[PDB]
Amino acid sequence: DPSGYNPAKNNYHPVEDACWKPGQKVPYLAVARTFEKIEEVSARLRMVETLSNLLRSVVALSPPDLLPVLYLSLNHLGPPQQGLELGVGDGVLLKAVAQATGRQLESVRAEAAEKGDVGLVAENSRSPPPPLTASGVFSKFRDIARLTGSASTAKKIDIIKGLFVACRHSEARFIARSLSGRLRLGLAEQSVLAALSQAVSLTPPGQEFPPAMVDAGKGKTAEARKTWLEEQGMILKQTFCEVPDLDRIIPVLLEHGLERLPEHCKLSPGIPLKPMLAHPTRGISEVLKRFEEAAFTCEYKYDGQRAQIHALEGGEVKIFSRNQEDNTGKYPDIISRIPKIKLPSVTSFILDTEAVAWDREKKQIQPFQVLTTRKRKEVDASEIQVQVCLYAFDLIYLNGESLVREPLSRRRQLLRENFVETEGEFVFATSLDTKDIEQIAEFLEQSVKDSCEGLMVKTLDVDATYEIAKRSHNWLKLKKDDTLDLVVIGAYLGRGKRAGRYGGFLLASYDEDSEELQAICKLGTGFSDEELEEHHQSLKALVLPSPRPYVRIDGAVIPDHWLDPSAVWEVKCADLSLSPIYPAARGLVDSDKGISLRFPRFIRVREDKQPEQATTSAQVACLYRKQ
DNA sequence: GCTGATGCGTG
DNA sequence: GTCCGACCACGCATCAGC
Ligand SMILES: *P(=O)(O)OC[C@H]1O[C@@H](n2cnc3c(N)ncnc32)[C@H](O)[C@@H]1O
Repeated sequence: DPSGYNPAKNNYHPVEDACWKPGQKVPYLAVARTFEKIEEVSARLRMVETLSNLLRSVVALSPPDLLPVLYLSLNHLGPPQQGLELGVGDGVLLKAVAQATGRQLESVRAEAAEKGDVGLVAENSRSPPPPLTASGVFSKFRDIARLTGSASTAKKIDIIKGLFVACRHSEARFIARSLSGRLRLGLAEQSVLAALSQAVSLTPPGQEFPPAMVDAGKGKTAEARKTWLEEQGMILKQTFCEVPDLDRIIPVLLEHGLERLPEHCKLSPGIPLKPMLAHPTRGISEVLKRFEEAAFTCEYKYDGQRAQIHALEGGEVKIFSRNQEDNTGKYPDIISRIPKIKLPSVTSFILDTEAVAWDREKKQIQPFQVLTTRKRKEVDASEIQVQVCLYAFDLIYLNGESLVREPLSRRRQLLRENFVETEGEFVFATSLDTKDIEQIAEFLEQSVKDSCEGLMVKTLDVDATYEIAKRSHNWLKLKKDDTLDLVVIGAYLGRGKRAGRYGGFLLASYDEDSEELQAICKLGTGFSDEELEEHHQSLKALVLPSPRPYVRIDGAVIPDHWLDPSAVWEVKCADLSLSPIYPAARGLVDSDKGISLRFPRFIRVREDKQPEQATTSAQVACLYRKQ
């Protein structure tokens, strides 16, 4: 009976405590019940142990189902480079829920909005189908993803409808949450990998049934078992960091075990790697304190796309994003300039660059906003209007050899010798090797004058290995980063923990000339759970049927609930930006723009102030001009 | 072909 | 103070209904 499956129990037996038989398909109810127990407890150690217990049972009884269970737990359809997209959100899902239940769409939409979760609407509104299996549900997910073109939505909903029909207990709750993209399991790539290494360590794969070894850490002490499990997890995470492909890792892991996995999987071009990231710093003094005496280089903080350029032995080139998505079609201009950025001796590499929009007429750098207007579909180079300049700063791979273990001085050296620069097309990142504080400060202000967001600071020899998929403390960011009183003119219904309350708010400034409230930004950060739920009734009493005549929101998202302009909030923001969406001070700085708040954050309520005493739109334009 | 609703990516 | 999972804003992209 899969409805009683308790993978959170102590002394879990991968065979006797499982809700299915050997050689039999893993039921999806076992996965859903694993999701329930993971969410009921808060200790992330117990959430990993509960997921491992399911994986141990999968490994022991139904090994071919390990890959679908992992992807279902990660809410992914496959390898990130494959580019498989469901094309399903809340809109298609509620249409399927209303169609399966025979209810109207607005009644289902009203319920989904009030309860805040679409999975609760599908579960409660339940409307003889065989029991769902893990690989069966996963195959239906990939089937929904393959449907494209005209009249594909109805075909997607039909697959979803048949799923909701076969759903029992909490299966519909987690299928709807997964299809909406918000599974909210509490575990992701780090925790799912942790549970997998624990599973194959406790219940080794490749055994004859019945498995003679079910708890390999039985006689170990608590510390010894913890130490042995921590190092086994480091083997899997180190191998997966270099080969982030579950389609490749899992088959070899099941056949040769975890300890022999590094001998079969090696870093090579063609498989995208999660790039190295940096930690923010609050100033140059913190940089030198954290770096102690380690020599560092100062690099420009570029405002573009992190592009991983893979050149395969033979001549094939692929461009990958930071999220391991293939962008080779988005950049045909970069593909055509590959032969003129390297020496003839270069036959294979993995480049770590920054794709920055380039004004070829002015020989200047354009902001990231101009880069986002680039077509992302299959473009041809002749129609590219926003050219890009490549800014390389690291070399992961060169001519069959990996350089992740070499220091940055060795990697930067091999990058400057084997690659040739072309102005406005491919150049090395503007760097400066120095220890003088005054020289770093001038380099930083220079960086801003060249339309960059600051400085990247990286160690050169001490702790200077390329750390894949890691936000390192050996890379530091020297970035450039106002209090305003805005009127709450609308509310947005919340999800997740804010399901039954408000999750966002539409703020507005006061325009003195037209005597109108102009929307300026959206706000949902800076709130404690207490001051949100304890004050949600105060804003709920301000709900208006229709917006006031003096409220102007223009192209901003229409709020779910219009609120009577009466609440004035003190809001802090990193900086101000020109927005083609918000109408606040539209014609006071630019002719057809307006000013919004970048990363706003709630501070306090200003009950002493009234909407007409809020920060004026002229005051907003003055703050932007002072930037 | 147009429009509005809808989905997706990444810094 | 560090790690981790979840979220997002604004751009392009996709599609239902006409
Ligand atoms: P900011 O907090 O906006 O983050 C900047 C991101 O861009 C990457 N990046 C820009 N420029 C470089 C260089 N020269 N070297 C390495 N990384 C760079 C950062 O890693 C951040 O992801």
